[PDB]
Amino acid sequence: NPVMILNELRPGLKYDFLSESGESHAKSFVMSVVVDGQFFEGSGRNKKLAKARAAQSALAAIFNLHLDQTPSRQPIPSEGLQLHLPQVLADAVSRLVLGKFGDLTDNFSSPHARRKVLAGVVMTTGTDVKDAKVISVSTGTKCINGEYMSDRGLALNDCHAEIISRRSLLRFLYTQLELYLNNKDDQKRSIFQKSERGGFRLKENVQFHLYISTSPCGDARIFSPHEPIARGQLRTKIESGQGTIPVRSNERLLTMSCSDKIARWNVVGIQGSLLSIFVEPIYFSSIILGSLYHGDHLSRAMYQRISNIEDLPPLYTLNKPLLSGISNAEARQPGKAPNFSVNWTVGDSAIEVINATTGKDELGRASRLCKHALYCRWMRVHGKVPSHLLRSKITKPNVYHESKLAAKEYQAAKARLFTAFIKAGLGAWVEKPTEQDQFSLT
Amino acid sequence: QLHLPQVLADAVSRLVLGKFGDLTDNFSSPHARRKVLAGVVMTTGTDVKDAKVISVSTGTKCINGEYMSDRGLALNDCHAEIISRRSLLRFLYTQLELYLNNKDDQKRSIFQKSERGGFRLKENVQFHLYISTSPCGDARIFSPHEPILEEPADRHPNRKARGQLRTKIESGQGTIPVRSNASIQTWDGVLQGERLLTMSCSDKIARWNVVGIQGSLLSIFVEPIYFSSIILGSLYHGDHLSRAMYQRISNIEDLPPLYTLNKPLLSGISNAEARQPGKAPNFSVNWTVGDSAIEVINATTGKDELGRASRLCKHALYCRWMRVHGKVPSHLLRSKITKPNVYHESKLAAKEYQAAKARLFTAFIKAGLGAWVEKPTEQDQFSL
RNA sequence: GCUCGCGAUGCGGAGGGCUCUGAUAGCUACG
Ligand SMILES: O=P(O)(O)O[C@H]1[C@H](OP(=O)(O)O)[C@@H](OP(=O)(O)O)[C@H](OP(=O)(O)O)[C@@H](OP(=O)(O)O)[C@H]1OP(=O)(O)O
Ligand SMILES: O=P(O)(O)O[C@H]1[C@H](OP(=O)(O)O)[C@@H](OP(=O)(O)O)[C@H](OP(=O)(O)O)[C@@H](OP(=O)(O)O)[C@H]1OP(=O)(O)O
Ligand SMILES: [Mg+2]
Ligand SMILES: [Zn+2]
Ligand SMILES: [Zn+2]
Repeated sequence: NPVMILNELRPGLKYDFLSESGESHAKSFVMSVVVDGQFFEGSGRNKKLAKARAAQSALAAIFNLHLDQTPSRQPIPSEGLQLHLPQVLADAVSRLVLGKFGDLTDNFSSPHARRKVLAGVVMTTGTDVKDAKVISVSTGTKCINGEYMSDRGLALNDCHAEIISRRSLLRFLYTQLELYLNNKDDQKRSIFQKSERGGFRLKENVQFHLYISTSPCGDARIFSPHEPIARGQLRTKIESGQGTIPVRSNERLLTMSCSDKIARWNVVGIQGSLLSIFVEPIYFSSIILGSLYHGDHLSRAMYQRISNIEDLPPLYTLNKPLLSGISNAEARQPGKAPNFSVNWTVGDSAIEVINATTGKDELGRASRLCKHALYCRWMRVHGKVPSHLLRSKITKPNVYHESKLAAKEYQAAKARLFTAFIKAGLGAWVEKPTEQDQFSLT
Repeated sequence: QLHLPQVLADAVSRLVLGKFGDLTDNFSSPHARRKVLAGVVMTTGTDVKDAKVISVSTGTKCINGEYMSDRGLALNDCHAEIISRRSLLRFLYTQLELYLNNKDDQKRSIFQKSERGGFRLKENVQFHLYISTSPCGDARIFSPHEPILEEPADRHPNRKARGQLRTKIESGQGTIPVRSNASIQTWDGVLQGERLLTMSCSDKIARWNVVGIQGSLLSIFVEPIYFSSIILGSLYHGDHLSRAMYQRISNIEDLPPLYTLNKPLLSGISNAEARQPGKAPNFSVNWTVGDSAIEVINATTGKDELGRASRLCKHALYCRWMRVHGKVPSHLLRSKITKPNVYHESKLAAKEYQAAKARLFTAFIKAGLGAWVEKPTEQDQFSL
């Protein structure tokens, strides 16, 4: 009992009413108090719970961190307890992504603030709390309906929020690249550097953390949250929808589940193939779950299930980031999922709104985040790049797939990841129709 | 005592009611507080002496999707008639073990060896189902009110919507038809917030009228069992009930032998039950003959107030299935198909029941009545 | 006999907010 333990420890300590959003199948409250001179916070869909979590927050931070059920504890990464406590890092990133979402959604009064899933990327450069900035923000829980896949890179295949956040992260990564390889006055203030091995690398101590308001679909969610206490298969998403099915073993096309995709990023990096031709691989340092966190299942699904992996290409590893949930977890909303996806990256004017079921925008235009637009920015970068900084002999490219193919080493990493999955008995990844990349900027 | 069917109905009504009172110390315990009551009653002879209450249950709710057990430990559906059947299953297992103890005890079982394999019921034993009301979906949705003679019967028997399969839906009112033919559920979807679909009680009883009431696991031992009559405490509409129970799928064909489309007696009672004023309780009570006390389960969690699993969850039933499996002569089995000892797979071992269920789903689909909606599979992937 | 669209009056499981009662338990204050 949070309220009871705190008001038995401390004197009579009443509070006041702060926030009131929605009603019925959607409502939200937030409470704050001052205990021993503090300003703690608590969020919940009814008043008694908002304050109760504010109480457990105040207690854990002030006297000693709360002792809870064990599966709700976070596993520290292979390296890094530097970002203060891991749980405090989670609270920080979560509040940051919520705050920027509030900014983009005219402070939650916009109709797009109704979201079933919220995702975000956060960049940090220094252990001090000030040195932290929200890179991108996104929403979405649906996928392109197979009937509307546009082949020439004009449709978004996957608008689950965490996917959209990674794609905005790439949109930010290219911009930092042009910052470095633009007017060289931008080279001092940049996240990039020429690599100590030939090519491009990130500056030391600049990290990225991933936030999802919930556990990613697929393997990291397949568990009973009210019975914490051997299968890790790959799963594919269901037609234009939330929820995943496992793959058969060794008729419409499937998109891989979000747990599977997060694994892939934990092996071959978040930058993808084209970016690999230029930058050294980049790995998320932490994963923050708004809700539905179970340390065991999350760890299984993110990297542990493919610990049978070997033959790590030069500069690749099985990335084992920090896993953690947030202190004040979100709660389940029964009901249908929106048909839209919201994306925003740092430096952007406004949010962008895509219809998740068509992958083209609310008006019918392709996205600032689809294959075609990303290729054009990649071509911009290939133009003004010194011809010797490239990592493979990517000679002036003509087609999206082939340019992707020039990332021989990235592709080696993909090969060994698929090997790890089949050798583990978890099934065979579902590769997209290859023709979905057979276009140029023509 | 040869009787008009109306006396049979009033009798079973009386019986289930009195048993409920006895368990609730004359309806005075707070566990008497119920909106709906169901019961099973067994007969062995036409005389009133030859009638015994097999089980008693109450309830009007189903589980929150956040609380589904990946280890067979939570009850999905506590509508009363669902729960009463599960109590029947517990008595069924007990009677198997009563036969398999020794031949002085096997004389007093309701089972006997079948001349076709496994066990069969002794002749002159039949089961009757009592619901104090109409079962949700097709038998109820169109007129959930006591009809008055002024208003005869259904003025629109041919609307598309008559006879459709329907689901209960998490945090939603009503029983919904199955749209776009169907949309299978997922585990990580329902966790996200996809509302959990559960087939309606009208549908489930239809299903029991084709594949029998024993489920698949029990089919591995027993021949199929059918309710001989269905008795309604209130809200009885003969045309809708008969449509809902069997007639909507009287197109069913090529069923395994000893499977059939069962058309039980349908009847309401002389003095209908009356509405229970109050909030609907969120809890369900269960009892089988031979039980010490009632069990009280929170329907929205499907576990008991302390958090314990039910003597009725998938897991407890699997355990009773294994106990009987041990004592069964490996040649007395009705299916010799072997399966690893996990709940889902074991059920697959019931090839003939599965065939029947396939014919049931096909009958509904070819009738335009929709496609059955199953739960996410991850809830049957458990062992002991 | 029905289907579909738009209305209209109703019928029939979630969330929230405020009051009433009893009880359990932790705390004070007073005589
Ligand atoms: O964010 P996503 O939608 O998951 O995008 C990825 C990405 O495609 P794009 O880069 O064109 O957006 C992958 O390419 P890389 O990032 O590795 O360069 C691609 O995999 P391949 O290019 O290796 O084919 C994969 O598609 P799939 O894994 O199904 O082939 C595809 O995800 P979707 O196809 O699910 O959109
Ligand atoms: O109607 P209920 O009392 O809820 O239980 C039934 C029963 O499941 P269990 O008896 O295994 O608990 C059916 O299984 P059988 O008796 O036929 O073996 C099962 O159907 P399947 O096992 O054929 O999948 C059905 O589940 P479903 O409705 O998904 O087909 C399930 O009912 P609920 O899922 O509604 O709880
Ligand atoms: Mg099923
Ligand atoms: Zn997803
Ligand atoms: Zn029902």
